[PDB]
Amino acid sequence: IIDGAPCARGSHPWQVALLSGNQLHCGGVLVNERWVLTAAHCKMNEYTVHLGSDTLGDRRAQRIKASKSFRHPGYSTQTHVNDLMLVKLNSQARLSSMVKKVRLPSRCEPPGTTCTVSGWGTTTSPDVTFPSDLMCVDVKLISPQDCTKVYKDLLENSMLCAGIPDSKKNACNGDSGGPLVCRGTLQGLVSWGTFPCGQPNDPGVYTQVCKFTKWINDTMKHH
Repeated sequence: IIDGAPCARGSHPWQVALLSGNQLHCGGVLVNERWVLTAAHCKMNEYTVHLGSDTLGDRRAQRIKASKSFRHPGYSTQTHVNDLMLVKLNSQARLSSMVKKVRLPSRCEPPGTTCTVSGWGTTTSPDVTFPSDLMCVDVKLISPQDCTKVYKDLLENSMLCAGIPDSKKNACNGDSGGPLVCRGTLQGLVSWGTFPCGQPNDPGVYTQVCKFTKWINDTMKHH
């Protein structure tokens, strides 16, 4: 997260981290005891799942191994259309005051609503610096018609843009697949943005979770 703040203790119990080796690779959200909920470009092979949390990474806990994961059938790579993936956990996650399910949206939050994106990505750009503490920033939803003026072609109706005027002031490397989170309610997963991350009037994008809920719970089951 760029131009953010250390997120407030235990206010993100749905937030997870996907690790490889022991390096942070992606963020994610816990939909239930057996599933995350990340971006598709975070595939892997597998996955060590961290929750919860705030700091990577103490004790107490909990690490859980993944092994199985399913990418949305329409995911590109050239474009980042339908950039979401589900990750089946090897064992169940034990819900606590530090570990909870996200509330999936019913409704697509309109442009202009204040939101919160969070993660363990670099806090500077292009210059890498990885925080141990979960990081947090506030951000407004931006209408397709406004966002489109920046990113013409690249946008699809299932992508969502978020940012502030003026900036500067959104997600960055390693935050991919992380939550955003508007009055509720998970509206998106961080998908892509600019490099270097975050100046003034090019938004982040997001994966409108809002438009995949059908696929999401269909895709569980699986088993």
